[PDB]
Amino acid sequence: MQHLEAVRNILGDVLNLGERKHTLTASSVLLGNIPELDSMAVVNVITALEEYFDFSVDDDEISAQTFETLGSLALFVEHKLSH
Repeated sequence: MQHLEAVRNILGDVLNLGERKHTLTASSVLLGNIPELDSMAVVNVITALEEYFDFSVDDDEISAQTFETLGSLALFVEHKLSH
């Protein structure tokens, strides 16, 4: 993936992993693996994705299953800007 880097950078800022964002890969988990990935915190990272990639993820494709792994976010945003 391309965008996995900028996604983990975003979550490493918002959820404040700092360096821990940079030791996890695409096939690595976010929801459950990150202790900071919580209720208003998922809202916050979605908003941040919209900002940096200058797009909007559709409501009917944003799920808990979207934040399962870094590769999931990377794939979704790479489908958006391509389609």
